[PDB]
Amino acid sequence: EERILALQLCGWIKKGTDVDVGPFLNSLVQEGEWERAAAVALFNLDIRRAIQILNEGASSELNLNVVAMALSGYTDEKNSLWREMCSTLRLQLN
Amino acid sequence: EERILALQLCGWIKKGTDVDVGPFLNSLVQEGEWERAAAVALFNLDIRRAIQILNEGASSELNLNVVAMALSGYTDEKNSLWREMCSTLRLQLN
Repeated sequence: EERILALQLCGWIKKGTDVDVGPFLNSLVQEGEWERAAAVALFNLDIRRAIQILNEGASSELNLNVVAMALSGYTDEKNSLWREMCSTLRLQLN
Repeated sequence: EERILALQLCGWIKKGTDVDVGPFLNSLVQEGEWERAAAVALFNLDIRRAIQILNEGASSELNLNVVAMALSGYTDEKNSLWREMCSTLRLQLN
């Protein structure tokens, strides 16, 4: 319950017994914060929603498409090539 | 013997029997063709060199960083998440 209250104070979920950040993601999409919406959707364990949001953002305003396509290469292997490369060059993203 | 001659006529390899495309890659990086070098390096079955070329290219003159991250997640699983979206989103690249 304390974590839910903290989330509500952070604004990720509306007050009450909400169990999703769907309204928050929609509000972020409407506002125009594509990257923040994608990050929030990924923090809620949804790669598909993050990719969809990034594709929608790339439709408006090009790099978001390749960002979402890069995000789709998530692998659980510790020695995976994607893990190493994304860890190394993540700092170069604007 | 015919295939190696054909690559020479395409310029991919230097004059001789040297089974490598490394000298060709260096000229392309010098010539400034950075996206072509990544493709030529990849076609010789070298992701890491393709990532290195894109990373080196993105460092000078920043979308190539993400392309390197996107290329680093090559998964050969038939129903993988990467192949599901990268195949669809590849058509939206400049």
